[PDB]
Amino acid sequence: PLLIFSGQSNRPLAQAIAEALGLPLGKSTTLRFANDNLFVRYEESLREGDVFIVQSFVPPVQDHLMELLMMVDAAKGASAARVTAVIPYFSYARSDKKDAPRISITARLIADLLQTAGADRVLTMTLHSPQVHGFFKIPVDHLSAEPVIANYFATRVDLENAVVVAPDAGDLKRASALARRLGLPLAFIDKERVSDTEVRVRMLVGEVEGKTALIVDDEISTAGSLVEAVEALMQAGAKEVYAAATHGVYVGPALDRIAKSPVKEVAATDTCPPKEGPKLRTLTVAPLFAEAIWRIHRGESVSSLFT
Amino acid sequence: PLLIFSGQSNRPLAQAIAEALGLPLGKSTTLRFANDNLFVRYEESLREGDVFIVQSFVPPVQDHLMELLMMVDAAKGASAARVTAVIPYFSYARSDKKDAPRISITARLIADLLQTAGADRVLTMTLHSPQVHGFFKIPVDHLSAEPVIANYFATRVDLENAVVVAPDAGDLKRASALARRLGLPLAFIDKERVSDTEVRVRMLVGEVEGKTALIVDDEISTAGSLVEAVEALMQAGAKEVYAAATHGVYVGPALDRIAKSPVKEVAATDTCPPKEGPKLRTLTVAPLFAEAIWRIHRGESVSSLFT
Amino acid sequence: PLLIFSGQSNRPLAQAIAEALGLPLGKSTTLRFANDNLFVRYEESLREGDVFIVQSFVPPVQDHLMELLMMVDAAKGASAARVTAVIPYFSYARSDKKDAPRISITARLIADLLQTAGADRVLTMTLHSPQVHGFFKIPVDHLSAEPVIANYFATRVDLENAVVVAPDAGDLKRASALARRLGLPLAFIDKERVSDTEVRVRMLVGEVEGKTALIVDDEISTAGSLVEAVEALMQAGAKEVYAAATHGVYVGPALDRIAKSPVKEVAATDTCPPKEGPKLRTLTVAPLFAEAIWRIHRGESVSSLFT
Amino acid sequence: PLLIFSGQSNRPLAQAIAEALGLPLGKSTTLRFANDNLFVRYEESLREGDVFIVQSFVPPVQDHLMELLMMVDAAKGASAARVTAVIPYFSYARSDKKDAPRISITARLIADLLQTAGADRVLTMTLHSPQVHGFFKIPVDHLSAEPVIANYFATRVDLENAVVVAPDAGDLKRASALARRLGLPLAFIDKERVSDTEVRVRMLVGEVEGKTALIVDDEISTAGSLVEAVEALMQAGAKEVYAAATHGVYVGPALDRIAKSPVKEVAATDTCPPKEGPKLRTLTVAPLFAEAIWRIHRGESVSSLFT
Amino acid sequence: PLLIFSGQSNRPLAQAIAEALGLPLGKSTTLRFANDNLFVRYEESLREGDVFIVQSFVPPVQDHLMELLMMVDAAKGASAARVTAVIPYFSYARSDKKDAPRISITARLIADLLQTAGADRVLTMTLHSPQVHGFFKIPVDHLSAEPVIANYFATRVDLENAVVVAPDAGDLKRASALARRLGLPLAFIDKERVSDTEVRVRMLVGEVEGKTALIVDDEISTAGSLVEAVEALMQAGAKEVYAAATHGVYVGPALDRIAKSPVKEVAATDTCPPKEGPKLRTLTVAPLFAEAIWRIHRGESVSSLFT
Amino acid sequence: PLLIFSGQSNRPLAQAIAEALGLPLGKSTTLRFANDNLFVRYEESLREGDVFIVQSFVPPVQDHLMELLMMVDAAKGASAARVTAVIPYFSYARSDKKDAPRISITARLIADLLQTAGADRVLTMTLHSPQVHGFFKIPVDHLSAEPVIANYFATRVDLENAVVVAPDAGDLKRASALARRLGLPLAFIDKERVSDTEVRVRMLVGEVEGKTALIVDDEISTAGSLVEAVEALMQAGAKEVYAAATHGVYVGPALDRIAKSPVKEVAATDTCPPKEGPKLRTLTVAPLFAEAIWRIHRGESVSSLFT
Ligand SMILES: Nc1ncnc2c1ncn2[C@@H]1O[C@H](COP(=O)(O)OP(=O)(O)O)[C@@H](O)[C@H]1O
Ligand SMILES: Nc1ncnc2c1ncn2[C@@H]1O[C@H](COP(=O)(O)OP(=O)(O)O)[C@@H](O)[C@H]1O
Ligand SMILES: Nc1ncnc2c1ncn2[C@@H]1O[C@H](COP(=O)(O)OP(=O)(O)O)[C@@H](O)[C@H]1O
Ligand SMILES: Nc1ncnc2c1ncn2[C@@H]1O[C@H](COP(=O)(O)OP(=O)(O)O)[C@@H](O)[C@H]1O
Ligand SMILES: Nc1ncnc2c1ncn2[C@@H]1O[C@H](COP(=O)(O)OP(=O)(O)O)[C@@H](O)[C@H]1O
Ligand SMILES: Nc1ncnc2c1ncn2[C@@H]1O[C@H](COP(=O)(O)OP(=O)(O)O)[C@@H](O)[C@H]1O
Repeated sequence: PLLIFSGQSNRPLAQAIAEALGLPLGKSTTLRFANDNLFVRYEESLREGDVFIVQSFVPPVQDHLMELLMMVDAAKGASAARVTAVIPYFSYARSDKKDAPRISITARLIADLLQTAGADRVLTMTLHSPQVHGFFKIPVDHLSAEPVIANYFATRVDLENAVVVAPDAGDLKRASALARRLGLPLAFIDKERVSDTEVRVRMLVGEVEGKTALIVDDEISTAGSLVEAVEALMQAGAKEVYAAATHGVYVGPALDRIAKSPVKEVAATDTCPPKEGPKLRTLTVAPLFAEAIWRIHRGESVSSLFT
Repeated sequence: PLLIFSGQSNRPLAQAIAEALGLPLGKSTTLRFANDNLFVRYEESLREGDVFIVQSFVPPVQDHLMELLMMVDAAKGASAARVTAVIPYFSYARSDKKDAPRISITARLIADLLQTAGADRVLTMTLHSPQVHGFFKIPVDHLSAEPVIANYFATRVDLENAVVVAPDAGDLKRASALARRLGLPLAFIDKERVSDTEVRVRMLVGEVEGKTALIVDDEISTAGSLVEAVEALMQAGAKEVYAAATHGVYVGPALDRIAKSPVKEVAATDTCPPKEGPKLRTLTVAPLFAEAIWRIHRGESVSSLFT
Repeated sequence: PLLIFSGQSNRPLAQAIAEALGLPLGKSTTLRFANDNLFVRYEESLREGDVFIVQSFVPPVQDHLMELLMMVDAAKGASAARVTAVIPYFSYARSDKKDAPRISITARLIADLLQTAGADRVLTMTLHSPQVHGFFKIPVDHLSAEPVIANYFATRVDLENAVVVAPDAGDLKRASALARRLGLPLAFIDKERVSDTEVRVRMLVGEVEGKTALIVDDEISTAGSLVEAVEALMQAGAKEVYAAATHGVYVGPALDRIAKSPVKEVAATDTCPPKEGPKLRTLTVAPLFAEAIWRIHRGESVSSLFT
Repeated sequence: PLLIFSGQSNRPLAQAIAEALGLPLGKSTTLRFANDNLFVRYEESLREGDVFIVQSFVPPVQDHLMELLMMVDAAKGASAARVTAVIPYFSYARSDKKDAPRISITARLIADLLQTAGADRVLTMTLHSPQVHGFFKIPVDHLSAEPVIANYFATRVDLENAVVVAPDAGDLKRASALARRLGLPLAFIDKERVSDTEVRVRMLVGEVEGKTALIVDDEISTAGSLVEAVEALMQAGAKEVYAAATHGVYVGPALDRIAKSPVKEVAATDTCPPKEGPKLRTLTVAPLFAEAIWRIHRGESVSSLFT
Repeated sequence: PLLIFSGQSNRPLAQAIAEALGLPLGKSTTLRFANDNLFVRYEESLREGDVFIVQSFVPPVQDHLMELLMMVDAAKGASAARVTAVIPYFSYARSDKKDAPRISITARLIADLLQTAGADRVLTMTLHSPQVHGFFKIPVDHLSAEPVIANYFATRVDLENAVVVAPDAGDLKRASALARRLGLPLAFIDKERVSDTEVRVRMLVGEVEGKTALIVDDEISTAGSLVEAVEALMQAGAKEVYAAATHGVYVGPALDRIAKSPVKEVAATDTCPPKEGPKLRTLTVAPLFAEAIWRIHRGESVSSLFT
Repeated sequence: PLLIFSGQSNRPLAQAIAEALGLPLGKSTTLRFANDNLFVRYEESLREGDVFIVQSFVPPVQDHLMELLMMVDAAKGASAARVTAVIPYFSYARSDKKDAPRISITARLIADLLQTAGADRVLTMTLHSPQVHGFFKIPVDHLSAEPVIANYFATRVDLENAVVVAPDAGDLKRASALARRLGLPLAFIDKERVSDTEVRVRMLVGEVEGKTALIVDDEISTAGSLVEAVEALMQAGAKEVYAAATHGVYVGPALDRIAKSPVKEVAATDTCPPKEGPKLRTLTVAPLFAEAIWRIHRGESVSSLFT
């Protein structure tokens, strides 16, 4: 008995997911009382159901976290047989280090909050670091967006005379995996930035001058990393720059910084509800999440989607 | 080893609690990133400390809840010997029953969340129902508002042949304790629904005509319950109506509904930050919380400040 | 896979539950050694079964509690797929507040004990307060007595221009539901203390003189609360008084106090075994429990038997 | 802050324990309501206390179990720093095997019940099997009665021409340890009993005929094992028999079977409240429990009492 | 979906179990990096599978323990519906008491390690003591080797003038049962362990006279107990000595000591990989484990194997 | 009472830690029976002690892991007030992701095993990745080896024309910090692991030109990364290469490959017992661990070591 519900974060994705399998979104309501307190209710019976609750960590984030936790709790209190937290974008995966003393490793905290709310498993996509998987004791199915991102580049850009680029050192793994998949060279643009030598503006590594540059990242939030990588690419010689990421968070001055940038096109998935933009394009992962949910429900191989 | 910290919900209350036992507020910063994700940090060492974190559940409540959860988690991660969640107002205390099918008993969920975050105890004032205590496995010290509410009526009303009233059966327990510490007789109301229709066709009990009314309630949110009773009292007789509660929540139409109603004065503690109104007196409970905290730190009887 | 078992507390109720869904009572024996230690044993395999264990908290309650705990533990040790504690009467539901310092909130303790013993869910009828639900992490299905109590008043009283009364504010919720399903108006009492002095100087509300009284309460233990209201009703007017409750506990001076009081008839379910009296009618709820159990086993809406 | 409390099982022992250290029994009350439900309350503050609660598993056993669990729970709810279950006799240590299918390993169940009630440790004496220690995750200090039993035999009996006897095979370890300590031979009397051969009455092993026999066991409940070992000893030649055990449970027909037996004297500790008997003698372990409690409180070596 | 896998400890047993169920042995890899760290990987999906993992605690024991824990952990992380640790020989069942202060009750520790790795059940054979069952909260199915040992003795030995011999008190239960099974008389040794390799016979009990002695024990490790028991039986007049044990561990000097001893034949099961010796025989428990697994998967009675 | 103990992995380090605190090394025994099972025993009382147990994960790794778990378990069973697992080298920190499907995130598993054995804290040095911290719920104090490595380089090398080199992206944070500490420039390798023994350099980034290259890494295991990095630096024109790592594991072909390489000197700490080589140097971390332990015991700031 397969049931899908949505919070308020990304109902279009959740609707599209359910639709992909020929299922409706299950009926649930969440209210906000005058004192700003949340309330959650399922209209129909969840009893003995295999239930999947879709929520992304987009603004307002803390209302969405709590709605997810409450919906998970209520589903177990309503006698669901199994409850899966479907979290297309887990923003707190960025809070995965104790990089300053006396902070919260918030990703781990949220993993434990989810577990005590009653979640039996998680379904997610492109965690900020792969180690976040280890913050959960419950099973996590961690989906890749490489297939849709690779398809976007192979179909939209022109890969004759092209290179995939890593601006950060932490980007190298994902950019290398795309380069092998697309049959393209890899290049790097200096991460320091050379705070001593003659050439103060970014130093280059690999052939870029004539070529069309391809940037892959996990997410775009303020677009600050994106915009500075593109400017460095252009002054280093490059003809044009295309960008892709899994999570188009697009927050603060992101849209305007992208518009002002000479980047040609920026592709993101619909893990986060997409925003209006002439240069913004969205690659849907609703059929991918849907096929994962179906296989989780039926005990079919999820990893064979990516192998 | 006694350290005290505040979230963003009621820093004045915590500053007063701190000054009332001769200690400074501990340095802690809580940020928001552009993506609306919280970040918490303690500036000083808390190692082997007996730490108390003050947060009331005021708007925006989900950010305050999450910040509390993070601060408790970060304090245990920073090797605090003990951490107490000082929650002056626990708003989700009202979500204590499963009165609709397939909802979250959210007060219980939050107790569990606090515990997995790492809280060793709770210090709180005037919970909506006495059964909420049993939602916590950890010890909760449950401060009473009766002393400071009685010493307001005594110190600046002074009405012989007065009467004291409850808006709710449930707060009858509170109005059968004030009432009769002052030495007056009784009255009360009991109906639904605050989340439905207008305001509100009621049922009253007691002798009020040649008598002057005092109201005792746990909290005032929308002030509908307040205005209902004031209208019902000051129409079948009744010279004048005064009002008292522990939690001055004051949201939605409340501040305006107080001015429009013939109620003389409304009394609230500073569990929630004070909101400015014409006839709106607020009673500091910072000395009471500071005394409870001093006793908790030293292992002295906290029960002794009730009797 | 549907198996049903009883302790020693109310084998008749469980026999009727079993016969009402066409299944035999499962064979289980519980012994006492000379040293007063319990011993529990299942005679048949329960392996991968959906097992339901019926025990009410009747005298001697501690032996019945322990036998329930042992039977749940032994059922999980025997590899039951699922075990439900069918608790028709949960007496410790009354220990739900910390109204005295340094006591046990015993309802919570017992929920925790049941869970560590291995109970996956609880099936119960008419808990003393609705907050007890929140003492369980596991799902509790909370059966209502209103249908069978209404269908007693309708089927064998038949009083036009009658009135319906509550002994307790708290059971006002129950008397604001019966009341008005029948179509009569209201009345209620509210005071302390059953564990103190005689019986009992009270405070009543409503119009009773030219009207005939019905009483609705959660339970009747010593029947003091019953006799108090019957005396208070049948003295300021009132033709005749009838009585109804879910739990026919009937201990101490109760059976005698019923005969001595001018109350016409007392109605109770068979959650506790029936005690023989002159005007003492008992309403079988075995068909209702059997229907709830059938629904739990098959995953059908248990909420649907409330509406 | 060292505090000792007692349940109803063995207040004289608990009083003597506290007295041994120059401390009073702390003030606690336990009531039984008319419905047979328990209630527990501490009169004084336990806050930040190192609290020890003394209870033996003697009839009525299930009331005593529950009283212990409730007292442990209430002590943690009253903010004790540490709570130790002092269980001088743990009768359910006999329920330590799954020797028939589909039973409770009740000793393990009770260990988990104790832990969820809130016990931080256990202090006990002569567990029925040493493996019961492993049923607890919390620390258990397991005291020996060999010093007091050895002292009894060395001072009361006359060890010239004496032998210590094992009737059961399971007795051999404890009887051997006493034999080495007293400088006596060991003997055995057949455990089968030879269900085939010529001599149907018990077969002998080791020299018994002229000698005075000494029986040691963990406990005496019905005295059935004791009485049959003594009769076998007399018909096998023995002059006289003395018996000792840790736990004088003395239940059912124990007292009369001992009186009818030619056993000269039967010694037991006061872990269980002793019963009246001319041939019964009690060896006090109150000073031993007291010195253990003192050392647990102070972090001094408990095992050096026995080394 | 029934799925069987193997660690490195006893692949031939796992293979024989799989083949008796009509199934392939699931594909698992275990690697050791140059730093001596282990790595496990399931080659194909085990999602929603009923997973059985076979591992005996034979040398190298800690590698085998860790591999089992990792395989259980990886099975749960890969979304197994259920995982059973099939442990034919649980060697640490000998670490079942605190018989010196400040040691680990290692059997209990391992039970808890297994549980936190994610094991839902255990299937094992001939635990050293019957209390070890109680160290596990998760269900354990405990198989007897008595039927195959009895089938073997009926095959190989003349049973006209035979007697079954327990080499110590701890084994008396198992030997007794074999006696009652085969309709033979019973005898036993009181054993005193002085070291890991050296033991001593305190006394022999029962009619040996001139019989064919059948020794049965749980395990043979160094064979010190076996060969001392053989010597004791022979110069007590026995005709000949046959030996059987469940666990043929055969370490240290065992093989040499079996060769020197006049014992005619030593049979053990293949819970542990066998070792070559002229007098050594091995009985396979693959069919019994296969049948138990078949029944556990289908929810049929496992006790029915031994009754 | 501060108490230090050692497993078998690195007794010289534990001894040096103890001696720097002015304390004896606590008496522990670890035995291996003939069946390869471990046994631990503390010789003297550690009751109410602040217990620190030193164990590195060096070969034989699984024996050392199990010994640590047993020692932690035995410490708790022997009534330690607190136990800290001091793990100078946590080798399984490399098992921190699911980079193939159906593996164990072994670092997380071990974190949970440690917690269930009863560890209250961890003290460790230079974890392979900064996310491993989040695998532990219990507090972990994570010591940097950077101060001693910097003190060493300032001692042994000419720093006028030097550059610090990270041999992979995962180590860039640590190398960067050393650069900023010593006021030197920074360079790094993009590494591609092909097997446990074999790796490849994809690209070198930064100004080497004709400098004295200082490699710093977390660990040296097979030295494949070290020697590939050395070669890459040399035929990129570097003058000379010095290397330092925290963990000198030195397994497989490491010692031979260090001898062949033109690297001048390879320094590692003594987290792992050192191995003899002409170019090998070892820096002791006993004073730093001792100071951390001293501070943990006294509740003084541990971060203050590295700021
Ligand atoms: N959940 C979050 N959302 C946004 N920013 C965060 C979050 N958690 C941590 N940060 C910030 O991000 C930085 C940590 O990431 P950083 O180490 O710079 O990059 P990477 O995560 O790629 O290694 C810190 O400066 C911290 O303040
Ligand atoms: N945390 C909350 N804040 C505001 N309103 C709530 C909250 N939880 C529940 N409610 C609403 O208020 C109702 C509970 O109030 P009610 O039944 O009148 O009991 P009480 O008289 O104790 O307030 C619920 O039915 C729900 O609609
Ligand atoms: N399980 C129980 N059985 C009988 N009496 C109880 C139990 N628990 C508590 N009590 C007693 O009854 C009182 C609770 O009743 P009361 O305060 O009148 O609330 P209610 O009106 O909800 O019954 C407690 O103060 C206590 O003395
Ligand atoms: N808690 C208990 N009190 C009294 N008898 C018990 C208890 N638990 C189990 N028994 C009974 O005792 C017997 C188990 O003990 P047994 O194996 O005969 O002796 P031993 O415990 O010395 O090995 C069983 O027949 C069982 O019915
Ligand atoms: N896992 C183990 N493997 C081998 N020997 C062990 C193990 N655990 C404990 N021992 C040793 O065996 C002794 C217990 O043996 P013993 O009491 O003779 O067994 P039993 O009496 O149950 O036959 C312990 O004191 C210890 O020396
Ligand atoms: N505990 C371990 N010890 C040694 N090697 C390991 C361990 N765990 C995993 N590995 C191997 O190391 C690989 C990861 O290495 P790599 O990603 O190069 O490390 P990093 O990128 O963090 O420097 C894994 O894919 C696996 O082959």
